[PDB]
Amino acid sequence: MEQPEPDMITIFIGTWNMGNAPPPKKITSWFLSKGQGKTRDDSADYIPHDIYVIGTQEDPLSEKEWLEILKHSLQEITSVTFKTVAIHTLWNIRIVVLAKPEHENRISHICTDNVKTGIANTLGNKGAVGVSFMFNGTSLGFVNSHLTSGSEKKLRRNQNYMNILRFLALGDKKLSPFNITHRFTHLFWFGDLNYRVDLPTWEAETIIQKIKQQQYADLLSHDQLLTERREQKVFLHFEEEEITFAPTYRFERLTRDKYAYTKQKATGMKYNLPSWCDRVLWKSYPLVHVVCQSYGSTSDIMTSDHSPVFATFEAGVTSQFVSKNGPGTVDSQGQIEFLRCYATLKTKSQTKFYLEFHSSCLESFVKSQEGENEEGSEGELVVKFGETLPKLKPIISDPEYLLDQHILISIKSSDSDESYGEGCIALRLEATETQLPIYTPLTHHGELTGHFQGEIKLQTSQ
Ligand SMILES: *Sc1ccc(N)c(F)c1
Repeated sequence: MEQPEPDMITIFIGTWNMGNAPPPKKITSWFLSKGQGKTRDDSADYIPHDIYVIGTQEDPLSEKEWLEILKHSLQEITSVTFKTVAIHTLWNIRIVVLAKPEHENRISHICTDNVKTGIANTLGNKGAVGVSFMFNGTSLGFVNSHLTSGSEKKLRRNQNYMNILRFLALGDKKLSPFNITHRFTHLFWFGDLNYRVDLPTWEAETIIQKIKQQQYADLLSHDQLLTERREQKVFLHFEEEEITFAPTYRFERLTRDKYAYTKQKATGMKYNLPSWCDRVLWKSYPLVHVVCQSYGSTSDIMTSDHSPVFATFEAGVTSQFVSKNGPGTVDSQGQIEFLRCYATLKTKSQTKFYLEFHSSCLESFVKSQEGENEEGSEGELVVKFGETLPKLKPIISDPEYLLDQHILISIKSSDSDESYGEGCIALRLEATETQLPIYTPLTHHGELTGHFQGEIKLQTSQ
């Protein structure tokens, strides 16, 4: 009488800077996506999410104490006893992943890690924790980061982002060229990112007036995370739902009636103008279903100087496919061919380059021959592969499997075997046995380094 495997799940993401205070008795509004912003319909209140991922910062509780509160809250909402998938804490930065008990045998390859940011006097409270796992055929990654504070420190925050994405060790270690921004079908990155509304401090009361009027446009046009993303300084290739809730920081505790912005000894004589510190972003592989269903803040949880933030997603997932052939052999019907491909790179290097193709649909990664370097009119390096690239032999040829897969590409120096660029191509093509255009930007350490384009031709068993 077996349950069919799901094609979609829903995922709850929560981020809350607890302000080193215990929570109040009831926090159910957080997990129900109730309060301000894009909120969840009351008719869904009893419907559990498949996975709940809870990020806290300045968390004063033990793991045991917080788990008890989280599992009690979900049991009260859903009448389901959730299973702990993972919990990881760095200082007062914590991530908890809970899942429905029906998913226990669908979840495997659980990994946890942390990154400590800063050096000397800036090393010791900021950084990130993360969790990854497989859910049937789908890889999922989660990062909770507490970045550097202070309106004046946006460039430090961006540097913290770069260190966390470089050094966090999650997902499949065989993906050696790839950082966390390429290792997962779906990556969620959330936390107290600490980006501020960059307006003069003498405009504090004007900001507060705008918030009372629910007029956020002239505030969001100064939000440092939106502006730094627009200028491609941080979070390149990530998505964020539109913000329609009031700034989540800095509140007087025990009410939400008051923003506490003025400089005090306790703030290091810094102003804390109302800001959207607390954020949820995501990055999914191309042409994978991911829809944000809610993004908002609670109104009734007042123990911290921050309000909790919620986001929920519908995320596509795939099954653990088994054929008569693969896993454990190739499906000789299937092939992936690349035509007229070239990489464009921002490097001043003149080493030869080769490609690596990595995918779960291959027995192991495939190394190309070196490309042919030409110079581009506007200075650039163009690496031509023509029709020279290997024919890739997937383990399964069934189009129901193969059109859902993705090929990661790294372009590496022949001289150093270091990756100069990483990207991803979807096999969710408009046609099979047809030459079709393909494209990915290339990044290294999460920054743009070039592009890969050409044509693909996919053979399936149909
Ligand atoms: S689970 C896991 C273990 C080790 C590394 N490097 C990972 F990325 C993940």
